[PDB]
Amino acid sequence: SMKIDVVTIFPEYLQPVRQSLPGKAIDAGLVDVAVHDLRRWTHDVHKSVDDSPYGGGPGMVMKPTVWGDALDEICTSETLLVVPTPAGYPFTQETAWQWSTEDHLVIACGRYEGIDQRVADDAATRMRVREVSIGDYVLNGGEAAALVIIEAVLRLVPGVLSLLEGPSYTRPPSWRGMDVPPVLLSGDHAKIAAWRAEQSRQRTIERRPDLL
Amino acid sequence: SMKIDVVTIFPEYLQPVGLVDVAVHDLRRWTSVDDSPYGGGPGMVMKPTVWGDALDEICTSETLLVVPTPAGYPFTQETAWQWSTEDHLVIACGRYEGIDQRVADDAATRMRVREVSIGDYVLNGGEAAALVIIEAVLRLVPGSLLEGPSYTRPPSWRGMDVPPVLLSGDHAKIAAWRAEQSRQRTIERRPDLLGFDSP
Ligand SMILES: Nc1cc(-c2ccc3ccn(Cc4ccccc4)c3c2)n[nH]1
Ligand SMILES: Nc1cc(-c2ccc3ccn(Cc4ccccc4)c3c2)n[nH]1
Repeated sequence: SMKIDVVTIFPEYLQPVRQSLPGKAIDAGLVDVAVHDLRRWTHDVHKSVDDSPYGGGPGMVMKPTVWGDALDEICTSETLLVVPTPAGYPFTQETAWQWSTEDHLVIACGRYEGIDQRVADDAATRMRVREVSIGDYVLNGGEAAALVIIEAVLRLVPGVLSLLEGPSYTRPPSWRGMDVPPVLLSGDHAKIAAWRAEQSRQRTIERRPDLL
Repeated sequence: SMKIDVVTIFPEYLQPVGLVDVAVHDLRRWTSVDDSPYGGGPGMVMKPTVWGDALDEICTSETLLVVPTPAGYPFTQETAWQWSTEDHLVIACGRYEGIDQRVADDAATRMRVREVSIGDYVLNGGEAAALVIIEAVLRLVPGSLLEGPSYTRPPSWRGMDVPPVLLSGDHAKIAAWRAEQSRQRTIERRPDLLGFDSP
């Protein structure tokens, strides 16, 4: 049973998430994903969510007063507050496993140059906060990261949704001049397992030497 | 100018997307897309036949074929820069337990192919990875260390003050403080970026 609240100035970005959820899991109360427009918590007629960076520099910074009100409303002391950021700790499968048993995730999606640091710092005085990066590339905001996190976590929640894996094959046995490796059709399952293990080792050496 | 084609059995997932055109194609237009794995194992594999026909129609020899997969080479910022000057990206999104390896092998006889991972976690398919790749690449289209903390008004909030140096207007002191913050953050969160052991 997990509640996920996502806060964003682009609520439509998260439409695929609510789409990918099977009715049975929602009906069984296993998962609830809610998306909130950050501008609900703006103070002014111009619905401002950003402002110039102290110390100067390019880009804009999201306002702490707006974010503070939104998180005040949405979070509780039991919330795990997830803040995507290119400067975050790495989000890995181990993280996804850990978060998969949480009762309440709140994902705060930044835009522009990010969120005033006091927002996370204030939140961390009364709840668990996790600033996380999903990889070593730069996005325009947290929304695509939220999609990735939500998918990786929820597929580990029952019934809701190391070396590298080697190549996989299915029918037909021959296609465009390329045969499925004969060992796979051999019925020697010890040999198949060893062949797969060796494929995995080779692929890891070639693609991800860092894992070795 | 860049053209991106995305191929998927879930075209609706790609909807979160003049110098660039992006098109989404339903793989099923070229047909059941999956079958049991040769050699055994859980799950299903996407059949090469349907993929071959789709890519035949969509790709040229100039195409960079991008295939998200947990077993891929890492997609990094360097990759994003490299791909930002390409004329034509085609992103083949798999589902189930992935795509028959022969699809990428066949394609590689005609075009450049890149199997890539966007990070060390497992998705249910290639669609979310396509969204990530598209965003990271397109923000670089013509037309290190971790980022430190940023602040904006008010200078005091809930009794939390903006670091006084940022209000001082001294560029050199500000540049120095931000460098220190970034180095401190990199050591703590990403020690690997500075050549140290991971936690
Ligand atoms: N792994 C990962 C995470 C992000 C991410 C997350 C949230 C935000 C909010 C704004 N931006 C844009 C930005 C560009 C440069 C410097 C700071 C912020 C974000 C990027 N990118 N890559
Ligand atoms: N970095 C990254 C990439 C992917 C990814 C990409 C395409 C597919 C197609 C099916 N799956 C699910 C799958 C689970 C296990 C083994 C193989 C495939 C995919 C995952 N996840 N994480």
